[PDB]
Amino acid sequence: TPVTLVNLTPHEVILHLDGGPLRLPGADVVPRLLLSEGRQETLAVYDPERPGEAAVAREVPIAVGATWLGIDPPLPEPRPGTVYVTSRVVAEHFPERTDLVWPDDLIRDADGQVVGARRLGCLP
Amino acid sequence: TPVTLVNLTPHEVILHLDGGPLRLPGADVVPRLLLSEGRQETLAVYDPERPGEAAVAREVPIAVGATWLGIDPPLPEPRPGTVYVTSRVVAEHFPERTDLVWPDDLIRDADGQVVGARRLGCLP
Repeated sequence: TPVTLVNLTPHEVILHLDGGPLRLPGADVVPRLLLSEGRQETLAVYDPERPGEAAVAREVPIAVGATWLGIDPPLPEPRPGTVYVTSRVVAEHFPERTDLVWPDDLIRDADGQVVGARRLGCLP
Repeated sequence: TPVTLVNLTPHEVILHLDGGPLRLPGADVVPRLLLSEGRQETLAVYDPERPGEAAVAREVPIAVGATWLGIDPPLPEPRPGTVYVTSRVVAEHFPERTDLVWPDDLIRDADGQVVGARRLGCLP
């Protein structure tokens, strides 16, 4: 009746729990999110050092509507009694999957590094 | 006809552009996203060091459906000829606002620090 957590992130997940820490090793892969280059446009922007002067304004690339296509190593298929630890953004893109969670309520150290998650998160 | 960019992030934005770099100073504030604690539940999880043994499984807090309420310093009102630089997540939560952009196509240094954005992004 308990589940096996499977870490699909490249980083060790440390869960800070009442019973003491629980470590999920990172996965031996480099996940790539498969984005699509949106419509490439331009935006004229004042130089902050020359706020009034349109003459020296810059033309700034603006990518309208960068879209998601999937993930480069695909998600494993569901397996009874398995829960997959991924990112929130990956979970948000597969709302139909109730077996996806992400680390949440993070603990950072003095150098700003995550050293623990106090809980998991999931969609409604 | 050019726009003033206003940085609503706490960090300097460096735009890496064909005409040379463009720096937007960070804003003098600490933005807080106003989340709501979702429904707090529990999930029994095997100890990875004891994969078969339900006896020593852990009960892991799982927050179901953490929801957005807004932002702690509210967004400025729209102003003709002003474009606001925020995060993608903030932009995604205000789809009706066409004056919100985020830094995109980031350049990292050897220590992994963002040292430039090659473009801006915005919603459809």
